Amino acid sequence: GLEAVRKRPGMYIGSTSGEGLHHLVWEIVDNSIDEALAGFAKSIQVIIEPDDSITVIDDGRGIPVGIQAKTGRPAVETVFTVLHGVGSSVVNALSTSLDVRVYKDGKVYYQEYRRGAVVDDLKVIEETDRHGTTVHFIPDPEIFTETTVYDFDKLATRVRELAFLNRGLHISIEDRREGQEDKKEYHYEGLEH
Ligand SMILES: CCc1[nH]c2nc(Oc3cncnc3)nc(N3C[C@@H]4[C@@H](N)[C@@H]4C3)c2c1Cl
Repeated sequence: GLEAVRKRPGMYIGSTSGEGLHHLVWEIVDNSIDEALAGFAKSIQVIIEPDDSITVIDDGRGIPVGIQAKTGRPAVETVFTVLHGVGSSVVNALSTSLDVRVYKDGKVYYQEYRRGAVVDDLKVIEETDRHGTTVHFIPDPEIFTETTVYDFDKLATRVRELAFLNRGLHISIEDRREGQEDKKEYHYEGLEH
């Protein structure tokens, strides 16, 4: 299973250098983009947290949380724990920690993983009026031995390209790191222009 990803990350993310570090972001963001393509997500936020961890927030439908017949597990758990827009489990495997919050049907469903391994069963932690998925992950320095430090400009450049290629999408990139806080928001207009 996912243990293979931790032992041979080069086969799954191409490189364990800074390039691989940044690749993790796109492996999550691509799923939010897919949900925008499906017609449900309108806005995506990418956040570099103060500790070089990453948060991706969308306002789509939220990852399905119902038990699947084949696995006996919630769909969202399988997304992050089973090797397969199929890279979520790879990001999980290569992170010290990943937490997912699914905002759906007035409830917040929460699960966390540590180096790919489930901490506890999916749980409702809050009520909510919004919908969407929030994924937060801390890249594992055991994997990313060269660097775990994010390049804001590199991320922003691709975020801008993604906004353009997905005309109509609102997508932002934010840096919350000490002494360099910044935010750039992108939105290319559709027929309303
Ligand atoms: C914040 C990141 C995000 N947003 C996401 N938003 C959705 O939205 C839906 C909701 N309902 C059905 N399909 C996708 N799905 C997701 N997944 C379902 C399955 C894709 N192949 C994996 C990840 C995700 C993911 Cl991962």
